[PDB]
Amino acid sequence: SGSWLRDIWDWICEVLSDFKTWLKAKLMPQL
Repeated sequence: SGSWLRDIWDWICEVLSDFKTWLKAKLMPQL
């Protein structure tokens, strides 16, 4: 109950943002 699982996710969500920027910046092997 409350936001115990949401609070811990908020911090993990920010750490995942930079990880996506590294993968989104590259990608497109041929296209």
